Amino acid sequence: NVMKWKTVSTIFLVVVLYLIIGATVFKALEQPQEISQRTTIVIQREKFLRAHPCVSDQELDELIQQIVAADNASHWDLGSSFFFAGTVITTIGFGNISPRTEGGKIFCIIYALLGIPLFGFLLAGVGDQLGTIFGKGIAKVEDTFQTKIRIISTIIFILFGCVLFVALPAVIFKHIEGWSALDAIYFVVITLTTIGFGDYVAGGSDIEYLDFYKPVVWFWILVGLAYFAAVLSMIGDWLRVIAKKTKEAVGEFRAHAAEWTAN
Amino acid sequence: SAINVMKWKTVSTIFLVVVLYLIIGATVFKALEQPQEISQRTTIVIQREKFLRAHPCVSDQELDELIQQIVAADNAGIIPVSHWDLGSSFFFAGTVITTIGFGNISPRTEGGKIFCIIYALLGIPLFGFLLAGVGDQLGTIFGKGIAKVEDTFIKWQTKIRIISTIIFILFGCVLFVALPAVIFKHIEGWSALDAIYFVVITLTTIGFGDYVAGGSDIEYLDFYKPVVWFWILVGLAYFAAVLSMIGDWLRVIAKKTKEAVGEFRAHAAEW
Ligand SMILES: CS(=O)(=O)Nc1ccc(C(=O)NCc2ccc(Cl)cc2Cl)cc1
Ligand SMILES: CS(=O)(=O)Nc1ccc(C(=O)NCc2ccc(Cl)cc2Cl)cc1
Ligand SMILES: CCCCCCCCCCCC
Ligand SMILES: CCCCCCCCCCCC
Ligand SMILES: CCCCCCCCCCCC
Ligand SMILES: CCCCCCCCCCCC
Ligand SMILES: CCCCCC
Ligand SMILES: [K+]
Ligand SMILES: [K+]
Ligand SMILES: [K+]
Ligand SMILES: [K+]
Ligand SMILES: [K+]
Repeated sequence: NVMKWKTVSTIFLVVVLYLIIGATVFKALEQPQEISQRTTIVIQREKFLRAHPCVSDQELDELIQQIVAADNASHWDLGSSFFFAGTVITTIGFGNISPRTEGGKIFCIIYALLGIPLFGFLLAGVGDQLGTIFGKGIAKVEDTFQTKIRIISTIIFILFGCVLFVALPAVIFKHIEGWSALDAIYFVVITLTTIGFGDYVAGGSDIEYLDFYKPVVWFWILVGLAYFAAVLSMIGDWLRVIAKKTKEAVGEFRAHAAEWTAN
Repeated sequence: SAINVMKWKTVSTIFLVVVLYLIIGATVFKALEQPQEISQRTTIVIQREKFLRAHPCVSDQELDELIQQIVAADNAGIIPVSHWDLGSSFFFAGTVITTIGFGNISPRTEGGKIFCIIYALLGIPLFGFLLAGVGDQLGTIFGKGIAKVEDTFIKWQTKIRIISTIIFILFGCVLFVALPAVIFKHIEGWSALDAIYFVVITLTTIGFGDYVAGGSDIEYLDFYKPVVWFWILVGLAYFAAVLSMIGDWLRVIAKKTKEAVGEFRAHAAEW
């Protein structure tokens, strides 16, 4: 009985609408500075040619072409290739380093298809464990005072969760990495959400520390990822609630509009 | 709590397995990428010397000054067309909510960054429902098709399940990897390997960004990008399943080899 109707259609449109709203807000937020920068870089070239007429346009385009090539590629060392494998199985894939060989690519393909499932188990376990650790913290002392206390518990969850997994590591990145108060939190979310643009990596900037920072960051990821995995899932539940509430509020409006128009 | 010990024992064992898996991976990439790295790290210095010595003009020490300005301008990919125009920003939000995050173009304003955080915090869960719905919808289209082809093989229960999964992977690779990779090769002027490498890096949601179905503004036929969206939307759902299956196989191989080691340890070849 094919009553199994396509509910996806509604969601699809909401997503399409969500992208349109996004695209516009990003255009309005980034296209301005793109222009200012697009002009300041033109002012920098002309400054270069004149301040150093010793290099001509024809010798400048060669320079700029060779550096875009050098762009294509200290790396792949003892530990760099180790984090590369980290961004593969985690799917964060910052991309600051990526294979350039046909073999590295193929191996990355296989290394990922087998790596991501495996890491999922680890992350799954780490989650359940961290989910029980809070199972030793939340319900026990939160019962000191049906769905009314649940809201304080969840607030306690996200609040500390942001402190341990977002606040503190952001503060540490701010000092150690030399990032903005915002840039740090930006990195945390872009990373722990697995987005991983790669615009900010917690290990670029050739080298400053040793032996007490990258291990913490790594295990930060191992646990932070599990934390957002839970967080994102709640936001998914929240949205599911809001959807049905808005579904019933719509039938609410219609009932009155109809019950009114009948007059 | 009697189970809390055993679950912790499995997590710890899996973590250690993960550590070893990273170690074997890093070693294989290092051994296969660092050579070309050093080959290029020396030829780029050869070019600098050819540049510095041919005209070590007063700015010879101010050279790295320039290279810092263009590398910084590189992150914005300056062309010494807008990358935040109507459509490009639309593709950006797509790279955000799908967590592909190619990163080639990312926000630079505090406002852009703060909205991007909120946008992902809300967008990721949202897109998850769509991808689920797409998964289910595509799953029932294979259920309608798997019934026709499993009854032609029922001419003669626990063994036909393998024939079904094979045809899945087969049509899966065909529609979602083979065809699109081909189109990427022709249009994007990519190699046979780069296209598949792209498809895998993209649909596994890793998204290095070294390759992008529109990263270059080349000429882009008027329906190219829409078709690619649909590819992404159904390609991601496909790999979600394939990845989910590979996990099962791992767990099968995992717990089957676990007993094989106890098997081994017990006998030890009669000793
Ligand atoms: C710039 S470099 O690539 O050439 N050098 C390296 C730089 C950093 C790291 C590293 O371990 N960073 C911590 C980390 C670990 C795993 C994951 Cl997924 C994400 C992060 Cl941020 C390794 C090599
Ligand atoms: C380099 S550019 O940014 O300045 N120009 C653009 C380049 C490409 C695209 C585009 O549509 N690519 C297909 C696509 C679509 C959605 C998703 Cl999630 C991923 C992908 Cl690969 C748009 C603008
Ligand atoms: C040009 C053909 C490249 C083939 C690489 C695909 C390897 C897939 C192996 C899957 C093992 C899990
Ligand atoms: C900040 C805006 C939060 C609301 C996001 C849109 C959720 C609407 C769901 C409607 C489901 C039909
Ligand atoms: C920001 C995304 C949309 C904001 C809320 C509007 C959604 C209304 C959907 C109506 C479905 C009944
Ligand atoms: C194949 C990559 C390395 C994993 C193979 C062996 C892992 C540990 C052996 C089993 C331990 C019980
Ligand atoms: C063409 C090879 C595809 C492999 C997907 C499992
Ligand atoms: K994931
Ligand atoms: K991801
Ligand atoms: K990613
Ligand atoms: K990424
Ligand atoms: K990236």
